[PDB]
Amino acid sequence: QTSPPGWRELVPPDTLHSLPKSQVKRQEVISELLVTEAAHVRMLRVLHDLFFQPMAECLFFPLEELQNIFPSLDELIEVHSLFLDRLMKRRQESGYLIEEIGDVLLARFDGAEGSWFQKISSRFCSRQSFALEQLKAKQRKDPRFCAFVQEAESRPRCRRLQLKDMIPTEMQRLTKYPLLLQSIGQNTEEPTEREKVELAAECCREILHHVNQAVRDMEDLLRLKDYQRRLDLSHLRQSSDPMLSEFKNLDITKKKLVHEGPLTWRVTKDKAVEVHVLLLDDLLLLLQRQDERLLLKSHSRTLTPTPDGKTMLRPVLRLTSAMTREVATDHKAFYVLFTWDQEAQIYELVAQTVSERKNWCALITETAGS
Repeated sequence: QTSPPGWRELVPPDTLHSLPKSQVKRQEVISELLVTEAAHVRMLRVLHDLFFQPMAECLFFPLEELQNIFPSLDELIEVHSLFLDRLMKRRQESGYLIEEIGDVLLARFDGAEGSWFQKISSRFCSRQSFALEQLKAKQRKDPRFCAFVQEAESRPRCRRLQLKDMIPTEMQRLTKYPLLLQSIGQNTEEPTEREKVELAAECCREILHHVNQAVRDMEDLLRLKDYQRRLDLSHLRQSSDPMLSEFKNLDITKKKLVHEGPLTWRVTKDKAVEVHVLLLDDLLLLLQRQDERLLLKSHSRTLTPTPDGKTMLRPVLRLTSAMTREVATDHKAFYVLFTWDQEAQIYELVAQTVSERKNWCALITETAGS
């Protein structure tokens, strides 16, 4: 009733049957734009009003964490909400059919206004996994919270909407914009009006592009905070080994994550160690899962346990000096050779397939020599 009527529902029948096919298609897609945006704002309003802002009062989450689950949603609303008021104005101004939409599209998606929409949008969409993982966990562990969400969901304003389905929506909408603008354009007739829209259609294409990378950017930055938190550096601390003096004091959250994978580390003929490996921008970490913790151990290359003397293999490795080779003896495995001023030692890693060693080798060579 309140959600705006479409177009195809109020256009008078004599107007409809008199227009070019291109033009009814154009009118329809404008209407879809207008309606879906009006549906989008409404939704974001529900998320703020029924979920975010009550949780902030009930403190299920430290506000820091909360604000990180609904990143400046307060402003996401405004950005979308005002863009709609503009759409709504044009429809208002022009009854029957709307010619000219381009200038609205640019007022939201261009230059400065374009950047601001991007920035707010980026904030929200990028923490999407986190918000989901965090919400799902709490709701599955704290029954006060689940009662909270169900009560929230039973509300009249929350009809047709679900908490778990609302969060990814913003990502999806950015995916629709370039589909809809492109479409309006293909069917715009009047020369100069169309060129606007095509370029509105380009801003969105860039925005989607940007925000998609922004996402792999968080999905990765957090993935490291999470290894930083799980890390145990007590072996590196208690080491007199000089190749490990820099790492005492080790903070991988600032660095770039290039690649990661489970591999098997053959430290001897007779000793293999399951490891989770991080190829950072300049380091190669050999992490051993031990319970909830991630562990950095030097291992002896002397297959006798354990009189001693020789230098041990090391879990953290500077890439500067690296070289990779196929392990002849076992097609699935590979050597990484390091060379420092004192010595040269080699590290044997086994992978799950011929195709996945090839991948590590190329990455290590590509990352190292860079």
